[PDB]
Amino acid sequence: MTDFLYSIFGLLILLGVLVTFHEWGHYWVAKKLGVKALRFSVGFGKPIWGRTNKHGTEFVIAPIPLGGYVRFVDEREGEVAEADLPFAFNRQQVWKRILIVLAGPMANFLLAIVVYAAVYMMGIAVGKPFVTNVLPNTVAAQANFPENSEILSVDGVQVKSLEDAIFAFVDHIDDDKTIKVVVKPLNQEPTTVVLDVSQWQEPDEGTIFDSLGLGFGRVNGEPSLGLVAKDSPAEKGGLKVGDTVVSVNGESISLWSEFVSFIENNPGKPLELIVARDGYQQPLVVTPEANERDRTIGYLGISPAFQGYNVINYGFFESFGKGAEQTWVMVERIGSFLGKLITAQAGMVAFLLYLAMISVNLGFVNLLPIPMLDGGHLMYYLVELVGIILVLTIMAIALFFDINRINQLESSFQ
Ligand SMILES: CNC(=O)[C@H](Cc1ccccc1)NC(=O)[C@H](CC(C)C)[C@H](CSc1cccs1)C(=O)NO
Ligand SMILES: [Zn+2]
Repeated sequence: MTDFLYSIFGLLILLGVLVTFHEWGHYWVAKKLGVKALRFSVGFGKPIWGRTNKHGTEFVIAPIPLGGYVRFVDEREGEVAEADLPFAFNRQQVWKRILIVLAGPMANFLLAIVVYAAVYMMGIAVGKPFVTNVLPNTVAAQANFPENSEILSVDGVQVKSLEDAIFAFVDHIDDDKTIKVVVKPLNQEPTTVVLDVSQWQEPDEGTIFDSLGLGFGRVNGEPSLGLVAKDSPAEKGGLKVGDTVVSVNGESISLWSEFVSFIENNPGKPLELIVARDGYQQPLVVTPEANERDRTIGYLGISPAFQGYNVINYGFFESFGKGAEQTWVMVERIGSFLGKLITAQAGMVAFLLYLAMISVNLGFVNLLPIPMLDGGHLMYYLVELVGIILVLTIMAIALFFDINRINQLESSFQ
């Protein structure tokens, strides 16, 4: 029953964070400009939390966080004496109101940045760039590319995912004559393969990998077990962690794929195998079980030894830049979605990605010209109507980059 409890708790956390940070961007742009706010309400329904600070702002929280507001001072909405008169929203300049109404929608964006900057720093799980099929009679076939191996790097440029591999390939195809690929076969030390890409020009229609002959797929390896679950057919059959299956039903195997082939295709029927346990060839008998999602598939309850995924660690400002990139990508995605009108992760990381995506979506939808919205006001001021610093900032950051590389050459031989 924790399903509903947990999903509702997560949804409330997400909505509360988003609305609170939108209204907090509003209130912060108000406070850092002299425009004193009046009320800071978050959510819909019956207020439960109401606090007044030093000035007089009334922070109010509500249980239904489908939208909030920050009310300021208007001569039609209220009236304050000369004590706080030049701090009213309508009395202020029309120039400050542009930054005031833009505080919220940008804030969401900023939030996404941070959130993305938080997930690229810690790490993220991606699929290994694993070649499983070498096409006959292609460029990778002339080089005798190792069928079944994990791509480590292309032209020295290290790759830790599939998109990295395709980018490193596309970038260096028509830039020089050949391409060196560092790749690791199974049970072997890493080795380099040279691809002659001089004669081949471009294929107007076709996968850029099939043009070279690189078929990708699942990661493979030895039939060694890394995990065995409790109350699993493997545990009852005597399979242990560290066992290497040598043969199944007389037929010797050499890959995890053959073992899963024997497992999935024979549910409920016992398989007599021989495994290499601690340098000892030992016979076992295990009976696969009918899978829960598909009784056609046989289920044994084992996980392979070899590592399947990769984790990408990023620094500080590199992660900030990647987060800005992903936020802009989300912006373009929701833009195309609106134009239509007219990946296994590791825990809460997926929830943070969903939070950032929904933040981008909210900052985009509330920045459109609609009746009562921030974008409505930004359009209201748009169709109603410095550089020294602009150059000095780029000058300063260029000097910083140069000095940082100077220190990098020394403080940071064959
Ligand atoms: C999910 N709710 C929304 O997206 C609505 C507008 C809307 C409703 C339905 C469908 C599409 C859009 N936006 C807001 O609530 C803004 C705050 C959000 C960004 C946290 C809010 C708009 S003002 C008011 C809305 C309701 C009473 S007062 C704002 O800008 N405060 O500074
Ligand atoms: Zn707003």
